[PDB]
Amino acid sequence: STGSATTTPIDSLDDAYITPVQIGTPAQTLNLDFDTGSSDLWVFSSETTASEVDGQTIYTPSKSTTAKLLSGATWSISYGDGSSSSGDVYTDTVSVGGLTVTGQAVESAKKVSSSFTEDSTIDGLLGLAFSTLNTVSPTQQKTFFDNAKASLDSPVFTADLGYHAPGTYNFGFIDTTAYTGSITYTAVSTKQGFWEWTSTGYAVGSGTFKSTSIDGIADTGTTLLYLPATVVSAYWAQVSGAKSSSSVGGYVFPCSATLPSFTFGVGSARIVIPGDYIDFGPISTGSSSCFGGIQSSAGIGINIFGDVALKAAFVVFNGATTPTLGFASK
Repeated sequence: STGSATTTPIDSLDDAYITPVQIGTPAQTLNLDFDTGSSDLWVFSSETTASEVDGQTIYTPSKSTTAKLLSGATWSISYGDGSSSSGDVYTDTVSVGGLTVTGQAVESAKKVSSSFTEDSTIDGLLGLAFSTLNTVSPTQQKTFFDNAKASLDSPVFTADLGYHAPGTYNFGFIDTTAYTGSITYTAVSTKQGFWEWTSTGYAVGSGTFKSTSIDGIADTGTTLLYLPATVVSAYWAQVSGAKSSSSVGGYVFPCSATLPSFTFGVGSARIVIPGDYIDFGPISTGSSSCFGGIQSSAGIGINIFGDVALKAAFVVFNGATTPTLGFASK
């Protein structure tokens, strides 16, 4: 089997991407944030604290003839930006782009943090990291991909995120028309439950390539590119007026600047992030100070190849017995 679904930026900055997901019988369609950095599929629901719901579409298990309470199961998750959610669990039929999993754990939110309440466009998250990170207790649950894997034509999914435009998540096949050149594959460590890999280096603009190992995660659920302070400083040093602002919470730059590209290495291959991808616009409405899309990972504890990086590539998440990651230009 295979599945194919369009993923759409939630706003003009590509702060996140939402993909329609069918849950239950009859189908209830919710727009979920596919997150290769976590492993829980959770939704706004009829059980979510009313004051914490603000425009989202909710899942109502009682209206689904295939929903079953997973008795005794609870979940609770916190993300790298400090947001969180928690609740109980149902199993139900979940379909993405034509690919159907029966008995998928659908984690129903009883509580969500303010950042989720404020994102009216995000009805929940669909985790695509390794199932070892799933937070359901006392019986850990599998991701949608993990449940689908054996039925897929090939045990893979691909992320093809657009810049200021829709893109595609495919399950079970590689669309050879969706990228240019070849896909370069690179080793993955699953030891921390992430799609963790080591980039071979970077370049800033037309600068020479610096060969250096950068361990980080491929995370569709993180907006920006978080890299070591040395790398990030080298990038922003090429932008007149750019500075790290503790009050704003990262590097800012004059909105009048033309940003240089940033290249990252995948083995001997190179992915180029155009400068425009690194512009996250005014820090506040009307400001001439703009927020940068490359930020330091110091104090996160891990480097994160988020959407800024991933949207510059066609990315293969290969869930074979020994997982790997593939990157192609597009």
